[PDB]
Amino acid sequence: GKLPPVYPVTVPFLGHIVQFGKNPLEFMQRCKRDLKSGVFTISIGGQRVTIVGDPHEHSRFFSPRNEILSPREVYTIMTPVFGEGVAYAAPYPRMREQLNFLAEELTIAKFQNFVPAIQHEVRKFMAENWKEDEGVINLLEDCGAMIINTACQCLFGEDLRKRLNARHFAQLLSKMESSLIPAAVFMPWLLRLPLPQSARCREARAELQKILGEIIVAREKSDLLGGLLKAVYRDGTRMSLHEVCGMIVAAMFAGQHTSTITTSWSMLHLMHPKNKKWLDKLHKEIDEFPAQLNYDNVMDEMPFAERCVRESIRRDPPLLMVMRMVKAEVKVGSYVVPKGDIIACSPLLSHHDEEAFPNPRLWDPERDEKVDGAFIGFGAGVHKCIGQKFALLQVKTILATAFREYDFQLLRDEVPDPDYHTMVVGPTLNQCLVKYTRK
Amino acid sequence: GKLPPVYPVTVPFLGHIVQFGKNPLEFMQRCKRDLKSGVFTISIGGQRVTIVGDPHEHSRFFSPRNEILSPREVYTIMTPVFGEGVAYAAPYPRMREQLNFLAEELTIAKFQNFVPAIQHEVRKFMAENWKEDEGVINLLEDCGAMIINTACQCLFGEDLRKRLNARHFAQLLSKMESSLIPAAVFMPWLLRLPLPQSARCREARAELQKILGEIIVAREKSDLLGGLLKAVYRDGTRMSLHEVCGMIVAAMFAGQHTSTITTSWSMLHLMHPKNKKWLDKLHKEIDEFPAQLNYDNVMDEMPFAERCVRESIRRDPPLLMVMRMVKAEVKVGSYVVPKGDIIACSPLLSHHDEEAFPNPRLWDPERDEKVDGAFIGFGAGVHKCIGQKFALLQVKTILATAFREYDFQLLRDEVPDPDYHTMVVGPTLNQCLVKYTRK
Ligand SMILES: Cc1ccc(Cl)cc1N1CCN(c2ccc(C(=O)N[C@H](Cc3c[nH]c4ccccc34)C(=O)Nc3ccncc3)c(F)c2)CC1
Ligand SMILES: Cc1ccc(Cl)cc1N1CCN(c2ccc(C(=O)N[C@H](Cc3c[nH]c4ccccc34)C(=O)Nc3ccncc3)c(F)c2)CC1
Ligand code: HEM
Ligand code: HEM
Repeated sequence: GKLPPVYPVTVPFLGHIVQFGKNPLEFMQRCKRDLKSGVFTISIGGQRVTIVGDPHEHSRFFSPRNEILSPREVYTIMTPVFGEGVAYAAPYPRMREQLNFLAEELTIAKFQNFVPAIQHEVRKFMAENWKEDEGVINLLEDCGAMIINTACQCLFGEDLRKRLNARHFAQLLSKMESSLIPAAVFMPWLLRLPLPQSARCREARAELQKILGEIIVAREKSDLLGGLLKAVYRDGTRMSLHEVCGMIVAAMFAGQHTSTITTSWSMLHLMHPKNKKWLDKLHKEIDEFPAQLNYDNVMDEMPFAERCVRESIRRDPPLLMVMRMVKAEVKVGSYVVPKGDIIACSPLLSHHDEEAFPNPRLWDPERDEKVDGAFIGFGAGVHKCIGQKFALLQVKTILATAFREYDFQLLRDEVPDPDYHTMVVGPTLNQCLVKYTRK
Repeated sequence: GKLPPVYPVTVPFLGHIVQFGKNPLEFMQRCKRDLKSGVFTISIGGQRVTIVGDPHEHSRFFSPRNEILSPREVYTIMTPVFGEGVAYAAPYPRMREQLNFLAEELTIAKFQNFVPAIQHEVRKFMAENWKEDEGVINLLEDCGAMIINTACQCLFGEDLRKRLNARHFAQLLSKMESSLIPAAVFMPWLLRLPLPQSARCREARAELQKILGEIIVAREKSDLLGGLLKAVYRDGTRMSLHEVCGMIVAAMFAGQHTSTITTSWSMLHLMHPKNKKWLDKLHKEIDEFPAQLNYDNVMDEMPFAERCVRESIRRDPPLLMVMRMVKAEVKVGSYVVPKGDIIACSPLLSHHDEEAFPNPRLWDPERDEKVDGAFIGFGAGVHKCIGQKFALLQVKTILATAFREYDFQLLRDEVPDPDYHTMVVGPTLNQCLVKYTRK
């Protein structure tokens, strides 16, 4: 029945956000140490944020359903991006069905042809941008382009890509991102006020929706769009085109940076001299494969590539925190978290806990969690990442294709520092220069 | 450049509405006479209402497009009934397309099978409610039920009627009507405020929309619904189900009372002793026909029934006024009507003008307008009634079927007085008792 200890209220407005941008790990470790507790509370903009910082308590955070811990209220910022009535802006039961419908479309049973479609786009991109025997590139910009290109080949039909290509898509998604006020998570009063950038992203989304309508009419005269319009709710009705447009935008938005960042970190580690052992170990795994790879190879026959990916996400999780609004009080350890808190779990913090991942700064693909449930890079339980399998697939295929055909050398002594200022954390951009060399 | 004369401002709030409910014709005639002008203005709730009361000026009222005289703003009351984004609540160009799409569905080319489907429902209703050799009924209640029953057979598919029958439909439409504040036409400030009855009609419409969704999914696994979902806008997109649900509700709403009232008046006149000449004349026309009538009979071979219907609408038009918001000043006669007026034309007033219809109180199906364009019972120009042909069809078929098989006697000396208190004016309810006699 104890309230968690409270790191007492600071004066600068949203001042803890500045600390989360500079040294989030060290900050949350200091709170843990100095309050002598794995569960503690900070105040951000008058909003109590209770951080669950002990991996043994993960199940208490990820288990409860929306009737008790709800993410809807924390992601009010995305409502102009995905649309009213879509995903988290929808009532709990319609929301639940919508997410499941998108998940049905990203199950491993749907990746027939994805590996080739991906390998083809990767090969295309390397042909168009990495022409020389040798050259310098920014790995992070380049993986980004590969991720959106590959996503579009796998997911969109030939007629859709003709009308709206991957470069126009990345732009829309990048423009929408830039309209967000990530700190408004702690300023719900602000989101009740008219914002002009909200209307602009609504107008942009309307134009995309008009394009998807024109295509459906044309088709009516199997890809992601076509799959979602086949969906039937339990009440026997279909998703509206509005709702479908919305879920497509959520799909793409989610993956743009996280998968980019994950591909990039994984490559940055593999190419580093200090990790020649793992690179040789990856080559022993993938040199076995035919040129034109297949679903079976990447999915079923790449366990060690998967580890390299996992540990990159372990060491440098792209989403630093996972958050809910407590709609009814919840037990955590010896504490009770009261109604109205934001309750948060931190993959960064739990991935750097010395008990769960001894020597946490060391990238080591052959480690395993010493605390069961501690790895939460793709979340857990009810709200577990539904794109995990696609993202792994994309990223593994890109790793194999790229490393089979080129070597890479980082143009700096140590692996990039993560840059924590951004919504999705990745390696610092101007530290990602890389020399490539065709084999 | 003259402003029309202004009937100067009265004090009781919305007090002229009370006069429009008791003696609208006499009131507008007094304004015309006493201001010595066919074009004059009254003030209702601070809103200037400029009435165009000379049939020679009809073209100046009905010709201009929405960029100049707009009905959207006057029918803000219907937005909870038909939905946001639907009909008049839609932007002028989408609105224009929507109305046309409904009109495409009610062209004479679509009435294959309508005459039988109608005659079958009429025969059914007479079998179930007029069983005796002789009995008493309220004609107005009974035509009402026939109009909605027939409409549903003609317009809805077998699978739709199974799931939502004509009695549940009439109820929904009657509940929605009863949520309206017809005087809020002159109280636009009121419609900007939350009204609880607005939410209730939105909830009821959602339930209808869910039903139409369930059916489309079932079908996907030719009637009005099916026709509208085939529609393609100029930009190559489809109407949403929301929009389609809305237009169906507008379709049905429009016809419930107007067609009922028109059938009822026409019968009330025909059955009256004073009009035996016209009844015999109708019989000479329809006794020629086979029992199971057809499209060709009613459409192509009933000119005199049509006249009887027209003159009933001439004498007692169901919609007393037609209205627009002046969005840019317009010339009318020697006057100019300024931006921001409601400009109105009155079928009642123009149908009772002695120059246009000499001896206007006399029902006489063999008269013709002495002023070209004076008959406006179904409007004119751009906003001409798009259900006119269906309504005539329904009403003619009901007249033939009913009069071939029964005689009728009104249980009172004179034809009913119209009751002007209602939104759609018809004959006074408790004056419509009628004795029927099977032939
Ligand atoms: C500073 C701080 C201190 C303490 C605490 Cl408890 C919290 C904070 N932050 C709260 C605000 N932050 C962020 C950071 C990143 C995001 C973010 O990129 N979202 C997008 C859009 C999105 C939000 N939901 C979703 C659910 C499904 C799909 C997309 C979204 C995103 O692609 N997500 C993402 C991607 C992939 N699979 C899951 C989620 C943010 F919405 C707030 C960081 C700091
Ligand atoms: C007292 C007064 C004095 C002076 C002046 Cl200028 C005006 C007024 N009135 C203004 C308010 N009144 C009314 C009377 C009746 C209606 C009415 O039943 N509408 C329904 C719903 C509706 C409105 N638009 C439509 C357009 C298309 C389809 C439906 C609607 C109606 O089925 N329509 C109707 C039926 C058939 N085909 C055309 C219109 C009203 F909406 C206000 C009368 C007095
Ligand atoms: C490396 C790539 C990705 C990472 C690291 C990642 C990480 C996560 C995490 C941590 C969560 C849990 C958040 C929480 O509990 O609040 C999550 C949820 C989610 N992710 Fe991702 N994600 C990735 C890619 C994707 C992709 C490609 C999609 C594409 C659709 C996606 C869609 C989602 C959705 C919908 C959820 C929420 C499910 C729900 O709330 O029911 N993610 N992701
Ligand atoms: C006796 C039956 C009917 C009468 C007397 C009648 C009368 C009228 C009148 C006078 C107008 C013109 C209003 C104006 O200019 O503002 C009109 C318009 C209209 N009526 Fe009717 N109507 C009847 C039946 C129907 C039916 C069955 C429908 C079914 C859909 C319908 C739909 C409409 C529509 C949509 C318009 C407006 C068109 C536009 O604004 O573009 N009406 N009607």
